[PDB]
Amino acid sequence: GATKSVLFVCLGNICRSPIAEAVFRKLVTDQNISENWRVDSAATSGYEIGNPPDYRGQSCMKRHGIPMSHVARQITKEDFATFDYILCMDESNLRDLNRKSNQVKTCKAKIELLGSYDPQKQLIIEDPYYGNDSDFETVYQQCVRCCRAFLEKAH
Ligand SMILES: Cc1ccccc1-c1nc2c(N)ncn(Cc3c(Cl)cccc3Cl)c-2n1
Repeated sequence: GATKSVLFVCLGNICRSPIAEAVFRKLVTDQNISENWRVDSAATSGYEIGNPPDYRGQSCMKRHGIPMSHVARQITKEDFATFDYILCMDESNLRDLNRKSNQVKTCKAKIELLGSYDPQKQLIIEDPYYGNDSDFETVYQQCVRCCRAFLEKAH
């Protein structure tokens, strides 16, 4: 049974958080500790529910040899009760998660910016919805650095 859990969150769960989830899953799978972890991603919004990751994100993960398979889903009340960590991308995500967390029965989760783990101090993982392939590459690299640091030692 899993003993550790992380939910990556962004606005739509189509660009940033599916990438963070996929990067993190590859780390724990390659280290044969995936059975210890629950890894997932979700949206603050219901707008994209059911949709796969953005093809720019799919292309970026294919180039880097990272498996990614996801259907967008909106965060639920249950998620605040069950996850150890909710790691989000930007200041608006953090405000939205903190507001929802204050209105549910149980908040087990520590809610933090994923970028707070970056040794290169690029705090915000910026929404690449209107962005180019370079902007997706920047997001991927932020996720690589932050996910490695989080797996090494959680705040
Ligand atoms: C369109 C937009 C303007 C300012 C800041 C963010 C976005 C913005 N980023 C988005 C992203 N990464 N993925 C999907 N969408 C579609 C969407 C819309 Cl149009 C409206 C409410 C929620 C969502 Cl999810 C995004 N919209």
